[PDB]
Amino acid sequence: GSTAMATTMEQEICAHSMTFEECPKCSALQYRNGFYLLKYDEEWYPEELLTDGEDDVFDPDLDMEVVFETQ
Ligand SMILES: [Zn+2]
Repeated sequence: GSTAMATTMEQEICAHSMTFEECPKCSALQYRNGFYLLKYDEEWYPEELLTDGEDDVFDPDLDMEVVFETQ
């Protein structure tokens, strides 16, 4: 958090000691669109959200920290 930044961008790294676009909730914002279909992959209907019980637990199928090309 504000280590050696000042140039312009100050979100290149989320407060999670890592890239912002490399986080979940970060990608949950809907910054992806490989297939511009409002989605990419999934197989788990909406429900018990991320502790938000908002009703939407989109299964991160074919889209993880490795399952993004393999299986
Ligand atoms: Zn983040």
